[PDB]
Amino acid sequence: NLDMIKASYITMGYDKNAAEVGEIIKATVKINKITNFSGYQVNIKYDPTVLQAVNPKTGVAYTNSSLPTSGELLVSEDYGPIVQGVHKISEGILNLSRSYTALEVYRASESPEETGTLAVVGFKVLQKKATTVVFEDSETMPNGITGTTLFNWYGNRIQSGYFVIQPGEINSAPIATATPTTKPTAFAST
Repeated sequence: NLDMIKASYITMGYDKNAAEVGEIIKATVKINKITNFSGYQVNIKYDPTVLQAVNPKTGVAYTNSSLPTSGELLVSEDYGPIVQGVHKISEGILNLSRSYTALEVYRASESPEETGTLAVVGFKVLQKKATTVVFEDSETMPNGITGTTLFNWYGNRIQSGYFVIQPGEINSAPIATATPTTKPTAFAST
């Protein structure tokens, strides 16, 4: 199956791949086996005219300085995680970064965090239309691997050994052939 694999990687999961206007999909970022991982930065693209980015708890729409919702990793108090977001929501662009900060302490623990969610962002369907959400490079992340930078408990960019898996698509996947056959059009004239 999809995600029935053994590699190292970052991806984004959806809570559901179909949604009606006004409802919200939970977009979760998660990594798989990233050795001695300790922090992330990512950059994401969506159709702003088709999706509105909101908090998944509060349903309040993001400001282009909004914090992502935390996943399982990078939320241990011991190691001093610190987070921040910076976006151009006008342009359907999001940049998020969270990282432990007491790395020596982290290293002492001799138990690294390598698999599991990282951040959670919510998208309110404006329009019932095929869109995609993708990690994509930015000028502000020259060293980025497809929108994505990752670190380890030394403070060193992990620049080899994993790849980036785009989340897929949202809504319309017609492809079918059922039975809706009448002519009930409205609409106006005179």
